[PDB]
Amino acid sequence: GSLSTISRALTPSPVMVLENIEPEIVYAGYDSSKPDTAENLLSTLNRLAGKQMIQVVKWAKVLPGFKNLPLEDQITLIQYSWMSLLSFALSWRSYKHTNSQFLYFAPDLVFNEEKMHQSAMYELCQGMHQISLQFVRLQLTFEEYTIMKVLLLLSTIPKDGLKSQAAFEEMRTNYIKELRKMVTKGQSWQRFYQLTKLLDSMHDLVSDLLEFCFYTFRESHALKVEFPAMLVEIISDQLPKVESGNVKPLYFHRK
Ligand SMILES: O=C1COc2ccc(/C(Cc3ccccc3)=N/n3cnnc3S)cc2N1
Ligand SMILES: O=C1COc2ccc(C3=Nn4cnnc4S[C@H]3c3ccccc3)cc2N1
Ligand SMILES: [K+]
Repeated sequence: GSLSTISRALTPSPVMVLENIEPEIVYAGYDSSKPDTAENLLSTLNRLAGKQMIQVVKWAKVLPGFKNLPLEDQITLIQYSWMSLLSFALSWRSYKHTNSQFLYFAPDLVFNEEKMHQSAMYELCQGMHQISLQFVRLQLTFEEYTIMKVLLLLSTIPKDGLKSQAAFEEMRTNYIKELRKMVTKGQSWQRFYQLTKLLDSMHDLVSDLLEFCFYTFRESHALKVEFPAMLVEIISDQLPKVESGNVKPLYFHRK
């Protein structure tokens, strides 16, 4: 049941709320009895991504501030950041559970180098792994991770803007302020800078991952790669928007 009377009386901070609303563990439903072909591994990754995206929507709904954005913008933001959010969480799990030795997609799906090759994504996996290694270098904290994940949700917008741009900017700025406050709680700027540089670098990796995903999607029949309905909707809609130059990454330390 609800314990809202106690929860409200505890007056949780936004960071406490972020910890509270973190999605629980999602299993890939990996079947180790089936061949580790690219078609099977990518289909499994896509199934996992679809399941994670269901949880992303649930999470976003209870994210402080997100309710202030119109429905169209809520959808746009979830759609435009899907790969970023999942990739960032992937590096987090990899860091937390394996000290960034492996790619921890799920408890039942942990990639070593062999799986990276088998998935047809070796080089892109290595790019992902670089983020995981940055988490070790920085000793990223969970608090930092949770705020950064919100910033990723708020990192990619239409070139011509959102329906309610000012409301979006207010929310994004509020989370930037949360990050600043968190890093400060003699190298505060340095930390803020490193974390925000890392956020910027997510755009570099994610745009590659999306191009690859779009290619796989276009070739999905030939490659025998399955996509769940959630991803079909996301990808089919975003694909021409990205390709026409209408998707705008937001950067801290670039134009
Ligand atoms: O990480 C990376 C680096 O860049 C790539 C470029 C092309 C392919 C593929 C493989 C691939 C296999 C299955 C799904 C998606 C890509 N190209 N391709 C095209 N037709 N057969 C093959 S194989 C795979 C990668 N992986
Ligand atoms: O068919 C395809 C090929 O293009 C993709 C690219 C990235 C992912 C991902 N799927 N995914 C599933 N669970 N978390 C994630 S994040 C991300 C990803 C990021 C780095 C390496 C591998 C996959 C999935 C696909 N599906
Ligand atoms: K900028």
